[PDB]
Amino acid sequence: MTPIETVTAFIAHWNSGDMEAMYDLCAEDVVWHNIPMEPIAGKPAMRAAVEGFMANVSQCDWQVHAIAANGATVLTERTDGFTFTNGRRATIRVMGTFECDAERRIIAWRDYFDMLEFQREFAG
Ligand SMILES: CCCC(CCC)C(N)=O
Repeated sequence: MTPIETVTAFIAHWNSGDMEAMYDLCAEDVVWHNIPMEPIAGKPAMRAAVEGFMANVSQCDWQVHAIAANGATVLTERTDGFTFTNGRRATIRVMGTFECDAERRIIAWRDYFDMLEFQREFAG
């Protein structure tokens, strides 16, 4: 699987809610770093963080506007949409850098966005 195909599939798994397929595309030592926050180091810690972030989320609808790769690094421009438990929807504009390991799994995922845009929507 090429890096672009891997990241494309990763996003599709978020969108379908196939969380295990999502994790399976990641290295065991994946670092998930939402840039304004502390990095999350390793798949076990990623599972716990995802559980927290998804607690009040019923569905994801993440749209890739642009994607480009340079070797093992894949860059994205996205709008990440969510539907919350009560049916409210929100979107956050984000760019992400993904790095793939020697096994072509995601070993780093760094997302860049405005913390205020995030806090507005994930408050309450
Ligand atoms: C980009 C800001 C929010 C993050 C974390 C999941 C809630 C995302 N990937 O959309």
